[PDB]
Amino acid sequence: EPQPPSGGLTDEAALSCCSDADPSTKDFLLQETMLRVKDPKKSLDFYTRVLGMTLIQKCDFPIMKFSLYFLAYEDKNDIPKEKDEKIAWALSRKATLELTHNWGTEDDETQSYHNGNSDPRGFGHIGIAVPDVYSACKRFEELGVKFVKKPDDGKMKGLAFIQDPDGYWIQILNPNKMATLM
Amino acid sequence: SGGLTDEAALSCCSDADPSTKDFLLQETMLRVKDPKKSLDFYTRVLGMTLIQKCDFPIMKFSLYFLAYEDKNDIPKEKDEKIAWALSRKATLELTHNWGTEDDETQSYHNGNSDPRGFGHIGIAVPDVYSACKRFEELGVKFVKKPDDGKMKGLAFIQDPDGYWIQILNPNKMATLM
Ligand SMILES: CCCCCCSC[C@H](NC(=O)CC[C@H]([NH3+])C(=O)O)C(=O)NCC(=O)O
Ligand SMILES: CCCCCCSC[C@H](NC(=O)CC[C@H]([NH3+])C(=O)O)C(=O)NCC(=O)O
Ligand SMILES: [Zn+2]
Ligand SMILES: [Zn+2]
Repeated sequence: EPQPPSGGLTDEAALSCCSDADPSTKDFLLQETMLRVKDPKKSLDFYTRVLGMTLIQKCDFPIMKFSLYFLAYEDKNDIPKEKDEKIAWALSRKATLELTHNWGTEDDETQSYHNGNSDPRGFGHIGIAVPDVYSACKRFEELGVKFVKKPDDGKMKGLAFIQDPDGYWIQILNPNKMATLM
Repeated sequence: SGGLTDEAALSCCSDADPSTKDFLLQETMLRVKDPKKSLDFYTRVLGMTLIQKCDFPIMKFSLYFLAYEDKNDIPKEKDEKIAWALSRKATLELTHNWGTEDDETQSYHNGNSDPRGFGHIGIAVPDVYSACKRFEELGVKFVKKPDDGKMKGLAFIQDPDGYWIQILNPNKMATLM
């Protein structure tokens, strides 16, 4: 009589909610993910030195008191030298990470951002695909990176979670070994 | 402190170590209350493609991978499809914890009000005005239409859980402010 609790969708039910892309969305691309960072010096060091990303664009808004840092996995030789060409290229890349710095948070000892993995929840993490999780995590360990999940801990093996300087979670996985751990 | 100088920001950056060779930013994960609504929005409104669905019955959650990919490129065999779907750049992963659609008090937090953290994902499109005109026609919720507020030519829409989605035309930032 009473309707059953919803469980997960069947493959079919999920496909029934998917529509083919309209031709007007043809060239849309998912260009960025934005995270607010307390201290841009710490985040730039982490993203570039620990994860090997490149700072491709920096934008400052003096009246609004904030800066934007765009990071991506790009060859720094591809960064155009002319300013306007640089901006157009830096904002047209797939999978960019935008770090928003609100001026003054570095100096405020009672301030910190929320990573979304405790109430109230929403966003969970960003994820990196790497050639070898175990050597990647060995190097992370030698660098003093904080872990949320070590590769061989918990249910899923060969999968790790590390944290950036603000506490945001970062998935670490080897796409070519996931089928076997599923 | 005010903002970093350009010189200070670059000084804080290190060159890519050889041990990060081939690293790629593969996904952004968001929790969704209702997968039927989210799938409808990301495929029908945004034109994304569902490239992989994974269920975890013991843990009661599913994972929905979406990306701007040709659906003809999705490998046919299971193991090949998993490796391919987890190695695409710029994929959007949606986590559904089974049962949230039935809880009328439950809802995920979008990060744009205390406590803040994550703020938004962002789409680059060929024409912000024409994209937003279609979005309006479809009933999409807006935080900011292209000419609303200060920055012109830029918009923020919301998905079914309230997450902000930036809509931008990278070849038009001169008219931004
Ligand atoms: C290279 C330039 C890239 C495009 C520039 C767009 S910045 C978008 C703008 N970002 C901000 O204001 C960030 C600072 C803000 N204090 C915050 O923490 O969110 C915003 O959310 N606006 C949303 C709103 O108006 O509500
Ligand atoms: C095709 C496989 C792709 C990779 C599968 C990994 S899902 C990772 C796993 N995710 C979840 O548990 C999601 C459900 C969870 N109840 C939530 O809301 O976050 C987790 O955070 N684990 C983190 C931890 O151990 O803390
Ligand atoms: Zn943004
Ligand atoms: Zn994930």
